[PDB]
Amino acid sequence: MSWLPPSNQLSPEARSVLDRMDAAKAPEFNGDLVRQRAFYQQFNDDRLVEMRRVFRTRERHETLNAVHVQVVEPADGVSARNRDRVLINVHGGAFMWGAGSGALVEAIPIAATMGVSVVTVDYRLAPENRYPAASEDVTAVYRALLERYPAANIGIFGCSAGGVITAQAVTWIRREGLPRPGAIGTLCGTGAPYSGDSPYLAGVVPVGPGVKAPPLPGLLPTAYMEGVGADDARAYPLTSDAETVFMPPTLLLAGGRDFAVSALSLAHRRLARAGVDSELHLFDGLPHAFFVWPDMPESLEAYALIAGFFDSRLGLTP
Amino acid sequence: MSWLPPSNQLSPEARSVLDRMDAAKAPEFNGDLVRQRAFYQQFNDDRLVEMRRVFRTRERHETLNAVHVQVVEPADGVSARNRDRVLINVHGGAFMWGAGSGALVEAIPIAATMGVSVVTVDYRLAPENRYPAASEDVTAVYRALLERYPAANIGIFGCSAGGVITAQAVTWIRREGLPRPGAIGTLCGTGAPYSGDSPYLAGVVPAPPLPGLLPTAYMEGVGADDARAYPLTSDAETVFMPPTLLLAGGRDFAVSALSLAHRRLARAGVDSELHLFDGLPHAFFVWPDMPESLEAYALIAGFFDSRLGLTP
Ligand SMILES: [Cl-]
Ligand SMILES: [Mg+2]
Ligand SMILES: [Mg+2]
Repeated sequence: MSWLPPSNQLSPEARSVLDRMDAAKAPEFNGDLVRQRAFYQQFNDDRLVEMRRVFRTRERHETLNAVHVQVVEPADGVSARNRDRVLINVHGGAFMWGAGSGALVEAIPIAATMGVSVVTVDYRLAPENRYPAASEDVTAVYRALLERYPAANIGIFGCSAGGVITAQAVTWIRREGLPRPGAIGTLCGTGAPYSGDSPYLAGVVPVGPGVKAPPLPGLLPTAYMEGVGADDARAYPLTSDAETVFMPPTLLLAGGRDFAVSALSLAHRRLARAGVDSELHLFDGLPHAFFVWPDMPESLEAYALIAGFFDSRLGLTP
Repeated sequence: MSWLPPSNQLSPEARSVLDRMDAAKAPEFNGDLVRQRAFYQQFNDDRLVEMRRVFRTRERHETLNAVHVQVVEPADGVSARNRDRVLINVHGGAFMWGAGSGALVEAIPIAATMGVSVVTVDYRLAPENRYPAASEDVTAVYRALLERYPAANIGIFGCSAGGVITAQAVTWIRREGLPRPGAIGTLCGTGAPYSGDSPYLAGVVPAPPLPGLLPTAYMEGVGADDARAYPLTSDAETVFMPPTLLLAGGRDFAVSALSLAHRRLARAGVDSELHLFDGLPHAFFVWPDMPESLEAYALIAGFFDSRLGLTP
């Protein structure tokens, strides 16, 4: 928030990115979905230009069990170590955009940094489609990849809305009776509402002098989730002791100034108490989804933590 | 943070503790160290009463290599799980107080929750003593414990100033040529200055830049370059750290330093774990009357239970 100086931990590069992130903030769209989607198409294309400058990858289109995916590989080839591994990426974009370039923006840095194949899923978006459409889509992709890869060697990750869907996909996979994935990354978001202090600090809910700050909702406000109960453990698994016990090893990663931080710190407590192997990282001073901007050492550092989590937690053998 | 509601994650018991914490806040002492020490003696005696009502432990005084300790155990004895393990506690208290009751306030909940022997160190305090006096004292106790316990089965933990001294003791043990401890807990502080956003949000600053050193008399005249004094800022010292638990309240001025320490340990390939308790301040877990404190004690116990060895 505005009274503070930039975190004194940030690289000069990051301080530059923060100025541009603030300057690049969306105008009010007033329900004009077409104008909103155009804005974020340009945003995602802009970050993809930055990704392609830093990383060397090759992308193919594929269809797996009637779901459209992009398969992103390092241009140098997958490492020997990762021959029998694969990651599924679930893009962010507020459950309403991010298809195509936003999906590549999340898949490219991980494919290149880990030296692994990343299958980024073109799941059904809101407002046209509702929960559990995205869960069904990611589970269909997962089901296809089990023909080629052991469950223990498959990771699933996503940023923001993609972190929410990654957690929801886990429960849908269990509902289908499939073996659970080897590990997941619930980045800047998980299967829980936003809670705690961080939504107030990040300015998602206004606070200050003369302001009667309201309580926070116990549901994600997106149309994708409208009408889904708090008590649906498959929709909100990190609030459910039962679905939390069944989670695979989980990475939770956020910027320090991300409205998601308080929810992820509580989710990590719950996973620890449930006996699940989880890891939490916070990058002080950085906002929600900071690692879609690759021109700072902090983003490369995040890609290394994501790669290192999967490299440690996923199985290797065919 | 006056414009914020209490974190909606907190138990009703925690919301009560928040009000008790505010009632218990120190007045301005204007550098009168005697009045300050008297206030914190009373503070620590008050938390000790709370600890004694919640947990059943026995405390013994011992001397190990000329350093005074209290040995804190569950009243009916250490668990079979922990027969070949011991923790060293290093108390907080701004490097100037916390001796005796402060030390028991950190040792009792962990001894009782884990079912383990906790040896809490009566280290030399500022301003009478300066760095590296406390590192020397903790290392002397560690040296004595190696007579009975494998290095891999010894943990060291402390809160606030004690978390700082824990990290500094690690480097001192290495300087002495001893085997490194099995695991440490750098709770609400580590071998690094307070940095990042959290000191501003916690309101321990009104904005100006932050210091690159710890401002305490204990550290006066120690350089930033002393990697033994500030190991979590040194790439070299960080690689040699043992498995580390970092834990703080979400509103603690230590949060940002610990998140960076955790990133540094991960990059260095050290096993580390971070937990943050949304809505709680610095050293929250000296107040045992809330589920969140019991939960913190269980994370501390779980970390040492997973990372310490079991061989005799
Ligand atoms: Cl962690
Ligand atoms: Mg663990
Ligand atoms: Mg690790």
